[PDB]
Amino acid sequence: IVGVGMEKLIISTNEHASTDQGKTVSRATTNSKSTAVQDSNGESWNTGLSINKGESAYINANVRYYNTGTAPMYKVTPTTNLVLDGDTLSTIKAQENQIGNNLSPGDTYPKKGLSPLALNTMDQFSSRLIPINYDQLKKLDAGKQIKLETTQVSGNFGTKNSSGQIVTEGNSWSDYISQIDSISASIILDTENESYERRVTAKNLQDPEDKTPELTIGEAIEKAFGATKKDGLLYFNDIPIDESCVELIFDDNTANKIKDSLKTLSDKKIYNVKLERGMNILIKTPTYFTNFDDYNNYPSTWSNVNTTNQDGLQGSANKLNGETKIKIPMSELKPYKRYVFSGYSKDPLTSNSIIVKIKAKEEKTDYLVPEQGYTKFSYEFETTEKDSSNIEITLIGSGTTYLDNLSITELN
Amino acid sequence: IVGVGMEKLIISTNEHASTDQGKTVSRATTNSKSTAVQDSNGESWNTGLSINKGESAYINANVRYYNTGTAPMYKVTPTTNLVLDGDTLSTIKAQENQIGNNLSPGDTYPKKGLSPLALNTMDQFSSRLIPINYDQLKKLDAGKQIKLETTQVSGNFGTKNSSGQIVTEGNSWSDYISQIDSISASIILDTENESYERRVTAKNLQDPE
Ligand SMILES: [Ca+2]
Repeated sequence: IVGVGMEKLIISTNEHASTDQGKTVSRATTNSKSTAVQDSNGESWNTGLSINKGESAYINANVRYYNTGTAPMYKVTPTTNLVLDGDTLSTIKAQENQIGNNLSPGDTYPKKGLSPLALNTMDQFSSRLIPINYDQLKKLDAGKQIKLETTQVSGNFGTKNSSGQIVTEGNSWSDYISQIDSISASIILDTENESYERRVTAKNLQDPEDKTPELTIGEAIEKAFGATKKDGLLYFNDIPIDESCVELIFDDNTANKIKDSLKTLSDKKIYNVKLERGMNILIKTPTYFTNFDDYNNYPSTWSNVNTTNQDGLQGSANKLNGETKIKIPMSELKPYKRYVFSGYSKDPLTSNSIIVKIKAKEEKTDYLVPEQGYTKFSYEFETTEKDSSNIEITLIGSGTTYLDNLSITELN
Repeated sequence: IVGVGMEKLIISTNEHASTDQGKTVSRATTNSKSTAVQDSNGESWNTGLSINKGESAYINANVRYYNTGTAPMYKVTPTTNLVLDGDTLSTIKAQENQIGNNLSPGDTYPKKGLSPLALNTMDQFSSRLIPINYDQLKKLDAGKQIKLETTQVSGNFGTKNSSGQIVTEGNSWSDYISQIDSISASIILDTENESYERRVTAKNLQDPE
C-alpha cells in the first residue's frame, strides 16, 4: 500500500524584467539673413517588465513515498494529481528522476532523515516544467493552497528461483490489484505514529465451489496483524485491541451487514461475525485507556477508585455514590483536534440517569440512562490552542451504577 | 556501499547585456517673409541589461563516488538531491555522462589523482541545464550554501554464463538490497583514514524454521 505525501510547494514566477540608461550629446548652429550656436546634452533611464498570460509561473513539489502493506515494491512510479479549488491542473507520472528503487514495508523513499525529492517536470523526458495560468497565479497569491492526490502506483515484485536469483522485471503489481481487491476484505489498524493496511481473503456464500476457509472478524484480525492472545484477548505488541478496548469505524455496507448478522448470532459480539467480501473495517487504538485491572496510561489519577469486585466487563467497576474527576494537563494533546471520550456503563437495578459535563472548547452536558447491559456513550470534545485551561470532566450519577473501559481517542 | 560527495558548486548567471552607439547629421533651411540655414551633429550611447525571473541562473556540481563495501559495482547510477534551505531544488539521476563503469571496494570514481566529474544536466539526453530562481539566486548571493544528499544508487554485478564469460547486463543490486537489509545487521568501522561498512546475517529466534 503506497501513498504520496506533499511537504511543500515552490512557485517560480516567469517574468522578463530589463533596464536601460542612455546618454545623448547634440550640437547645432544657425545663420540668419546674425549667427547662432547650440549645444545639448543629457541622460535618460528606462525600466520594463513583460509577463506571459498563458504561462505565468512554474510550480515545484516535494513528496515522500510511504508503504504500509506486507510486501516491498520495486521501481515505484506513482501518479499524482494537483488541485487548486476544483480544477486539476495536471497529472504527472513519475519520471526517471523520481522513481524509488526499493520501498520496504514501513519504510519511506527517500529514507527518514533525508530531504524530500522534487517533482517539477511533466513531460516524458524531464524537459518541460509544470506551468500555471495567470488567473491561477492570482488565486495562489490570494492565500489558496494546492493539494496533492495520488491515483495509482506502478511497481514490480520479486520472484526467487530454486538457486536464489531474484528477478523483478516484467512482474508488474497491476496484474493482481483487481483480482486481490475483489475477493478480499480490507482491515486497517491505526496505532500511534504508525498505520497498517491489510487484505484478508473472504469466502463467497453464493458459490458452492468456493472452498476457501471461513473466517470471523476476530480470527481475520489476529491473522492479519499478528496479534497474540493472553486470556482470550488480542494484543498487538502490548496494546490491547479487544473489541471493547478500541474504536471500530465501518462504512455503511459493513455496518448494515454487521447489524443484520448480529441478530442471529448468539454471542452478540462483533468479533464473532463472519467475514465477507468487500468489508471495510478500521480500528483506532485509543490515546488514553484504562480497564481498572492491569492497564493505565492517563497523565492524572482517578479521583475515586473502588475496584474490589468482580464486575464491569472484566473484574473492574470503579463506581460508588460519589462522582469521579480527571485533570487534563493539556501537555500531551493536539492543539487543533477533535477527541472522543468513551466508556461502558451498566445499571443492574433501575435508578436515575447519569449526567456528564465536559469543558474543552465548549461546555456540553448530556444525560444517559444506563441499562442492564454495558453501553458505549462516546461523547466528543476538542482542543483549542495547546495553551488553554485544563480539561475537566464529570460523570454525575447515583444509584450504585457501574463503569468500565473508559478511553479517549482522536479522529481524523 | 556507494555514496556521493560534492566538492564545489559553480553558478552561471543568465543575464543579457547589450550596448549601442549612434551618430546623426541634419540640415534645415527656412525662408521667412529671410534666409535661415541650420547644421546639426549628434551622438548617443546606450546600455541595457535583461534578466529572466523564472530562470535566473544555472548551477554545476563537481562530485565523486566512493565505495566502502565488499563487492564492486558496475555501471554506477546514483541519484542526488540539491537542498538550499529546506527546499529541494532538483532531483537528478545520473545520465550517460556521469556513469562509473567500474568501482572496486575502496576506490573512487574518478580515480585518485583526477578531477571530479561535472553534473550540470537534468534531462535524460543531457540537453538541459539545471535552473534556479531569482529568490534562490539572491539566497546564494547572501552567503547561503547548497548541500548535496544522495538518495539511492543503481548498479550491476557480474556472473558466469554458460560459455564461461562474465555478464553484467540484467543483474541489478536493487533486487537484493531489500532482502539483504531485512535479514542482516550492519556494522561500521571508522579508522583515521578510511571507513568500512559491512552487513552480517542475524538469526531470528521467533522462527523455529
Ligand atoms: Ca475492566
